Amino acid sequence: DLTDPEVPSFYDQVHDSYILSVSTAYSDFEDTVVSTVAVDGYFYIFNPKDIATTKTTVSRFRGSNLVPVVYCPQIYSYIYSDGASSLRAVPSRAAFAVHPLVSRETTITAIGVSRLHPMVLAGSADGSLIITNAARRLLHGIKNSSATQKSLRLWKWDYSIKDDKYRIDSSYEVYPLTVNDVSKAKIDAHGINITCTKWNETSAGGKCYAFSNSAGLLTLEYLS
DNA sequence: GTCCGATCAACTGTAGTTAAGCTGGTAAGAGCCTGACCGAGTAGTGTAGTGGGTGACCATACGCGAAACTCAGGTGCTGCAATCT
Repeated sequence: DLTDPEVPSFYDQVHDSYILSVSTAYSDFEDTVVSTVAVDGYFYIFNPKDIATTKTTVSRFRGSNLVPVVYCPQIYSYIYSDGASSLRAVPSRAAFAVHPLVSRETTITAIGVSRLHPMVLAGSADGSLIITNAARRLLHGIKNSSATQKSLRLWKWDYSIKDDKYRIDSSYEVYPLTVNDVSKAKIDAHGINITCTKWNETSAGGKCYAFSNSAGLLTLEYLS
């Protein structure tokens, strides 16, 4: 309680080890459920009214030391990296309904989403930044999912061990949804991994986004 | 250590005891070589035990391949509805 910070309202065990990310799935029609992932790999959704009577599991991942999880409030779905190399959506009231959104050759390290639109931004540690419409997956039929949903690479960082440049590539690439795909882990230059990515969420700024690599090359674009 | 000089016998003048080998027929020393009898010497042997290394058989390990099982791709009609007519 930010007004009474001396003692917590509750202190209950929910994971075996380090809890990496916690996220709130707010709604005008359902309880404020909370999701959590940890180095033990479990993804749990629960209601803070009573954890013990409500705790539910979405998945167990391989133990991974950075797992981005965010809430897409336009479609009431959590958006998460599987700790390896796929982006997936899970509705807060149907945990079994896991839909994979995109596959990448290197781990998804940062994810961003906004309160005004369903556009999800995901950055992989290969320096690739991808955009995809999560609502097109969530609000439509299962049958033609392998062809009706696609993604676009907005930018790619690259680096040369001998030339020492950072080499931002503006060229757009379309990646279709490989549903049955393998997890992958291609190692890449230390500075070119994407450390954060977020859209501005005001109406005036709503087409603007910001992203960063780990060397320091913060980058912003207005999508017009 | 040495000094005097008495004194058994050293080294000095002639008067009287010792072999060697002849005639032999002979038994006496000093002896030789084969043989036998036990003690000791040369030395490989007779049980008996400690250690080691060889051989067989196993299972444990990874790594590549083989088939298993799960979960979701893909085929094709037609119940039902909508575009063109």
